[PDB]
Amino acid sequence: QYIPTSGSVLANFTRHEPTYDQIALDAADRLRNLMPHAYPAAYNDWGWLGDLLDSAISMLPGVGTVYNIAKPLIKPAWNWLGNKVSDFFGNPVARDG
Amino acid sequence: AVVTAAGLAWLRQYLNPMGPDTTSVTGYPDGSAVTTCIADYSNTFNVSFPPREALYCTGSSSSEKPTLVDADNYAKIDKWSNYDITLCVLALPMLRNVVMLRLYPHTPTAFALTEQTPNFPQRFPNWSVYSADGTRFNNGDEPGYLQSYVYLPNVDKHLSAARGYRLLSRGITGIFSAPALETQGFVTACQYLAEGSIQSQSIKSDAVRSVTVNSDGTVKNVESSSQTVSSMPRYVFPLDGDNCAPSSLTETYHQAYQSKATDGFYMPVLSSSRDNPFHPPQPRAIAVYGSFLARGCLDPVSEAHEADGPTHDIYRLNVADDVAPLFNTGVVWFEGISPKFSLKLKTRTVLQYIPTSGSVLANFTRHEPTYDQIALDAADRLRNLMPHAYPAAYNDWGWLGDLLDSAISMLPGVGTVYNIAKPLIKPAWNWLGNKVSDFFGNPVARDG
Amino acid sequence: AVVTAAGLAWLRQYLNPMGPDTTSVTGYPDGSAVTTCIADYSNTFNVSFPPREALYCTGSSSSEKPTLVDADNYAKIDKWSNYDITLCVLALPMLRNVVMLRLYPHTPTAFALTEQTPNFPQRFPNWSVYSADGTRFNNGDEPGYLQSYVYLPNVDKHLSAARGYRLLSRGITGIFSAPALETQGFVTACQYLAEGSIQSQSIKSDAVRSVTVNSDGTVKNVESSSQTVSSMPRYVFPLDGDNCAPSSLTETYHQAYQSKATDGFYMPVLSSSRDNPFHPPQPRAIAVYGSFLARGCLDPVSEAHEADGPTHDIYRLNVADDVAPLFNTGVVWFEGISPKFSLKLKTRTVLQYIPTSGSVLANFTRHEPTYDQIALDAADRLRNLMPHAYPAAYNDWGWLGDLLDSAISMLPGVGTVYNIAKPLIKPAWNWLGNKVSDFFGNPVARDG
Amino acid sequence: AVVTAAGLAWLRQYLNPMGPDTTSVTGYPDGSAVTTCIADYSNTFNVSFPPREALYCTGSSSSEKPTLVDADNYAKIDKWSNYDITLCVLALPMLRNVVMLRLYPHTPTAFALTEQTPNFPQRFPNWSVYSADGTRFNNGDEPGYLQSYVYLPNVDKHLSAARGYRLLSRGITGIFSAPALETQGFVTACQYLAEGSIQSQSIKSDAVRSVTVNSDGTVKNVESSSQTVSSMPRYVFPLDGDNCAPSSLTETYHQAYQSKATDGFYMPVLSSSRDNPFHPPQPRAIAVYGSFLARGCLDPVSEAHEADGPTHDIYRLNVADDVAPLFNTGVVWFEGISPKFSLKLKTRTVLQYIPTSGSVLANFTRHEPTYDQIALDAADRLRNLMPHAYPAAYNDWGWLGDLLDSAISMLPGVGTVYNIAKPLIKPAWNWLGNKVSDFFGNPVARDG
Repeated sequence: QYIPTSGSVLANFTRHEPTYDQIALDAADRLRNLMPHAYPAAYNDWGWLGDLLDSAISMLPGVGTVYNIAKPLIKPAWNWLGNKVSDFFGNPVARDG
Repeated sequence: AVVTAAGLAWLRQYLNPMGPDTTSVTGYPDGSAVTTCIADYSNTFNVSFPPREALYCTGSSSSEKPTLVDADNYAKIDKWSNYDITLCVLALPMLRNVVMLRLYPHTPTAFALTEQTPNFPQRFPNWSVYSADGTRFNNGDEPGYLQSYVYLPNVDKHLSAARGYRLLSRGITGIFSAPALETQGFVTACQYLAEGSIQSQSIKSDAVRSVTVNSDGTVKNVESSSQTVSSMPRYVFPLDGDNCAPSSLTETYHQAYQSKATDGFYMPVLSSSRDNPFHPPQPRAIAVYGSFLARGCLDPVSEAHEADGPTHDIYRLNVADDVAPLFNTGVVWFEGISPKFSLKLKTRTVLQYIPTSGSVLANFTRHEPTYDQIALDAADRLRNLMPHAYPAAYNDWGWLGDLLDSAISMLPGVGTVYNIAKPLIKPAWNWLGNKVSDFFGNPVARDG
Repeated sequence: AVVTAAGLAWLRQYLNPMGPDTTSVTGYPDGSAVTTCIADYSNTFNVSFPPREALYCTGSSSSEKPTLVDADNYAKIDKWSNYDITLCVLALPMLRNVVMLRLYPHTPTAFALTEQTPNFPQRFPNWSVYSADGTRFNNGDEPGYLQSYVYLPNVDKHLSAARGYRLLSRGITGIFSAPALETQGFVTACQYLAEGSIQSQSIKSDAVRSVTVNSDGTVKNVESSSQTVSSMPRYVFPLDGDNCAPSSLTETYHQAYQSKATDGFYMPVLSSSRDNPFHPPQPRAIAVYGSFLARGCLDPVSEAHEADGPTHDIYRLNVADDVAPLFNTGVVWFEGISPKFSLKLKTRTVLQYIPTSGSVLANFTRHEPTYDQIALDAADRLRNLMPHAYPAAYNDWGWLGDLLDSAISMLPGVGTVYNIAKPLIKPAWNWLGNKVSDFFGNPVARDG
Repeated sequence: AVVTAAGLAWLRQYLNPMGPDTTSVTGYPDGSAVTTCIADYSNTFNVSFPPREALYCTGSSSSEKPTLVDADNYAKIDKWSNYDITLCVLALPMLRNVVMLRLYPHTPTAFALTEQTPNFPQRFPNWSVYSADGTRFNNGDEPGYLQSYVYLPNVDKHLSAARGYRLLSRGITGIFSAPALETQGFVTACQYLAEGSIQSQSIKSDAVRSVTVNSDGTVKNVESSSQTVSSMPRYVFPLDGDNCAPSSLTETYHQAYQSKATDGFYMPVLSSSRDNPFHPPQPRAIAVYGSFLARGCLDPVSEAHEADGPTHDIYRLNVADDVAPLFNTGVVWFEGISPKFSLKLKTRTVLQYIPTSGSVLANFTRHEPTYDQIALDAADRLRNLMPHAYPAAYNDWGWLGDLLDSAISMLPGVGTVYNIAKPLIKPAWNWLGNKVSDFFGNPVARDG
């Protein structure tokens, strides 16, 4: 993100929509220590992300919770070498690439 | 079956480019499925009667020598400054050179152009003088008018680094001011489609017919090159110069805007087509169609006179640009205004790009292509209803958005979910007599 | 959601220009919101075998000397008058010069044109002779056919004083008569879109390669101007001349009209597009595309032979006009008719103008711009169903208006309020065998 | 209110030309009411690294002497064969010359073309060599790449004997094979509209300015023919050569296809317009727009420098053809593939003709003109959703026909009888990582 200076090129491409979300920041801070450092090159578009990992980590911050229980979170096993890979919720990850 | 938020936002920014509500830019709702970068250029210029240092000659004086400043012929232009003047602004669909300004001692009968290509056309802060007899001006002639181009350099820089472009919307605002007790004058504005095209004019090739008397190698070279050929291609605009006088425009177009000069103007330039395809950048020399003089083969003539048939004069502007096709040409006249006027021109041009790889535009990308047929149909329908211009301060129209757009949204086909929104009545945009009624009969009291 | 009265009136006048019901003229239903003047030109001409006083030569005889009358070569044309002749009428979309007439001794294999520009093309009462070998005719050659143009002068006068125009509808009627016991012959008619455009043909520039032997100033001017350049721009029509023979048209187009010569013809020329934008008047020289001879770069060739690639012959008509774009080209043949025939041509051309200020048209103004999307969609849909021509006396079709227009009006989208109007069946326009059925199966007994 | 069988068949053959289900050919659903003949051309070519006997020079060596084979410069091309190569295939909308093949030692930064017209462009089995410095190659230079054209002769023969034509559908399949342990490489494919037009480039006419010193007949012929004129008209394609590198296409277009080289490709070329009118055959020399160098009148300049304004380089291909307007241009790159590769190209081109009388096509006639507005609207809507290419073996898509066509068939307007067919979700065509999901979320396991 940039703050354009006056009369600069960036000034022609402006997003005037500043949003505020404390829950997202807290969730990112919490998830910092859980996410793996890297994945196989073809392992984009993780199924467990977004509404399972983000949700299941979203009630823990404080008690800022409206949905009681989303999904219990289990310790994943990212054993890419032996093909015995399990995601954050125990679902096996068959090699798709 | 209903309009989306993106379609409504595009409709707002296309019909009301300078409206305060329009803050974020949105792309054309056609689902182009390409990486696009939307650029919004807002520019402000303070035009007034130029001083002598900003005036340049267009005649053969500045032939190879660059622009020549006026030399003590400025007395005649001061004589202009004694009386009331006329100020024309012509917004052709050129991307660069958003408008062309012209200053006249008095209202002309037509929008004339010089048959000879002017030398060094000047950009806004500088002007270029043209003679009173409709020819280029050298020092020592009789000045007829001043002409200038309002240039946007960032548009040029970004158009260089783009594989395709398309103009999304354009608006021009004309906030007018003058000293107290000098607020006379009238303002007229009108848009109309002048569909230009790449054309060549018929020129005559110089011939070599020479029955020589050389000693022994007398070739007698009668090489009759007196044939009509085609000049270089140029983008020619069918701008009806002879019918661009303010009175003609007022009589012809019903949606033309008229008011007192102090009201200024606010012209949202509108497209004339329902589709807005991307086009590759291709600058080309611009020219304006004139009128033919010799009838030629318009009457039964010989084979030899077919060449000098009806040939329309082409007025070269000595300016190169790439135009936005199917966009209206705007023209506004300030007649009888004080010579000590001050016009604050504010232009907003928002247009979409397809960035080339490794270019600057690639760092500012909107990966959200939306599709909305209803919005496009509504814009096409509204094209013929909206006024050509408004007073400079008449932004943020109440009747827009959920009354005009809605009440025009069920008519397209029968793609209707809401039975009746609001009956639409013919508005009366009588800005001169203050009896202004909007699209739904609600009176418009002067808020500016 | 329903068609308006103005839309229906425009549909009637566009599909049935010469129908007796159509009395008042209506504009294009698009809500153009401009001051318009609608002009209706009805003209009648009595064509028959010309006398000698109306015949003129086209060859180099009339090069600078004006039109040369035929000198006792008229005996050959009387020899034509001994047997049965053929009469072609070709209605190009040109505004002036509504039709081109041609008289042949016998049916040609194609609609040929001369490679050399004819001298002084003649307007209707006068004809111009062309040789039998497909070249221009000088006195003392073998005459091949006669050609004439049917000119509308009021159209020219009004087009001069107009800022924009658009053709609304055009119809041509061919009431045929002949002496009793001489009513032989057949009539064929067909419309098809020949989308012309402004094009230039590739011509060769004459070069000056001169290794002179001058005393001391021997320039040795080898100025190789043998380059291919572009001729003057002309409006070129892709008229398939080689495929305009009557048999070819009958085989190709299903809606082509055929009948006995005594039935005459009535061709309402139809548009090929759903939109009819205004255009500025711009007369230009007309020409017709031919066929290429040298294949050139259609095969792997050297760089030098790229210039003589596939170059299509362009046949200059030595006639200037402005055309109505997207309007069909009509062509009708009277084959094997008596040489003592008499054709009463009746043309009706109604077209809209935008008057210029202080012009004559400004005194005749229709300030009523209407909008009707349903009518435009219905016309677009009906474009492919209507026959190309009818017998000369078959105006005022019963099935039109509230049966055909209605029964085609619910199909566009679903913009329908009346559930079922009338099922539409495929008509059989077998005018030759008298077994004619209309669009709804109702037989058409001969009323004329 | 519902799609017909003919409309569905046309939609299938237009979206999936090489699908096994498509067996019979169907015409364009517009009810043209003309006699038409539909021709389907299926061709197969086996492209691999050429031997020396198939290589020809393009420089001045083959100026008037026909194609010159390479003379022991083939050692450098063997040096190419030592490492991995790049293979581009460019499918312009030309009817003949279905694709252009190019072989590079390594991936270029752009799709360059030579400023000088090549000599004797070679058709597929033969190639033509171009130098590494972007110029034509003579024997003894440094070879840069090989170029070839894939020619369809039956198309030429049938186009000769046709009054009108229109391209119905076109598909190109690229089955790739290589020796085991040599299956490296990537394949990219992309379509985009490059709307060509008939244009002329501005050339300079050679002048004769000669102040002679002849004895008595000293004409002093200063005939300043140094004017800019227009070259011959050519069909010019705005192909963005500088932005045709694989990475640029991948970044720009969302529907671009990427995969491993072994997957091959299958590109159904799609139209860019909702209408497909017939056009008369008119072969013309093809050329590609380049980029301008001199800014010219893009800046305030003198009258003399208007001539050298922004003039875009035009690259002549020395190939003549008639193009299919409004059809996308396809481009596919095989990067880093083994030099011992083998590409089986399979092209299917189905197009409609209007036979001329007494021609061969007249013996093969389909007298069944159907009309289907829903199919045309559905194709127009689907234009922006379909991927640009698929793996070579991914024909017979399950999701097509009654799921994609149906689920897209109620959206056009409200012309709907079946309430809900199937919700449509955004597919993920991630062929590289094997995580491919169709238009309805159903995974696509690799079946080939």
